Amino acid sequence: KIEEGKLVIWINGDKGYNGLAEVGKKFEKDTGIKVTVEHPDKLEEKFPQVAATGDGPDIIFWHHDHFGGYAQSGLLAEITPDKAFQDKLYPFTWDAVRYNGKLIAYPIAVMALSLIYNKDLLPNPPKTWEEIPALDKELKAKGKSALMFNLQEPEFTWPLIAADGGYAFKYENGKYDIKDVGVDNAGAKAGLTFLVDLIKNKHMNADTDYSIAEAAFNKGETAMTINGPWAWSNIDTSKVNYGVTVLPTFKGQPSKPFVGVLSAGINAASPNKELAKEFLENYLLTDEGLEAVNKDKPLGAVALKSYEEELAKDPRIAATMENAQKGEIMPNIPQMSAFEYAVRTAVINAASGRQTVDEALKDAQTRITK
Repeated sequence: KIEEGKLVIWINGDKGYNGLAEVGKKFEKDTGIKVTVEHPDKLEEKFPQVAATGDGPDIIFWHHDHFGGYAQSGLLAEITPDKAFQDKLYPFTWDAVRYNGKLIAYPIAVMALSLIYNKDLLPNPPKTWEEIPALDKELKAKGKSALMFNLQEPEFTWPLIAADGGYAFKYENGKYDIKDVGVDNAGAKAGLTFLVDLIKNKHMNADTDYSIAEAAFNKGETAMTINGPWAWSNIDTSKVNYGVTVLPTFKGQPSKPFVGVLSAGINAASPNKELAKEFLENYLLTDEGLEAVNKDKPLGAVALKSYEEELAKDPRIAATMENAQKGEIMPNIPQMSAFEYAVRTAVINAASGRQTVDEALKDAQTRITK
């Protein structure tokens, strides 16, 4: 069993744990309650094992894409933030922490791909995908390419595919319809066709992966790339004069990247559910709380409006949130793994020529709906 009278928190060591501990001292100072933070290896794997025997931490911090499986095994307690507290965070973040209609976690930070460009090569990045082909011809006359990004993982191409209508699973009334998949509709085919055309016209090469794109970009060979916050440090050291901005639109509609939400859940077996709620709502999810974490280590875009507005003075963090607000929340249901294999394959086959956009997406849809 979990000891009553105190709080034990688990969070990955790459996050600001000393910060959370700092909020913990504040909490103890205030209430006299002890708060201890631990960061075990493979904690996201350990949690379901120890929580299943009625043990583990009171609170667990991790990307929401793992909370669906946790809730599915009843490993998380239903949280009870009232309407006023909920209105303190961007509305879209709450959709990432709902399990079959029930809120099962507090969103903390938001992640999503943005458009990264070389300010020297491109003082004014393109507002649309449509204008990239001609921009590439212009730049190639100077021995540079317009854009390069990972074409081997679905996360990087989906923003364009979803712009005109593609989606993973229909989400309405707080829930997903596992039977409504939009992988082979006109919107998706339009986006993939445009991606394929770029390749066909030699603006991009179907073989470009993550390593190749970063190399080209950090080396000043290509004017733009698509990647998340986790890639910035590597660019900082390349000394490239880079900027981060909203993704290009397609057919007048915003690209829609998948959004990841760092969340804090309460162990279903925790006898300290009330202390956890007090800690999370009134200590961590405040400007002072988040300020303590961020300082120890960067949080990036946060879900708390008031503090997000402060961090947003950094155009890169503001861009992450803009792209996230226009993005598609990453579904946490089990079928999402089928979508990721099916779509990775379709994109690679359409890109290589092994399949037409029509056939590749037709087979993916069928695969995901089975």
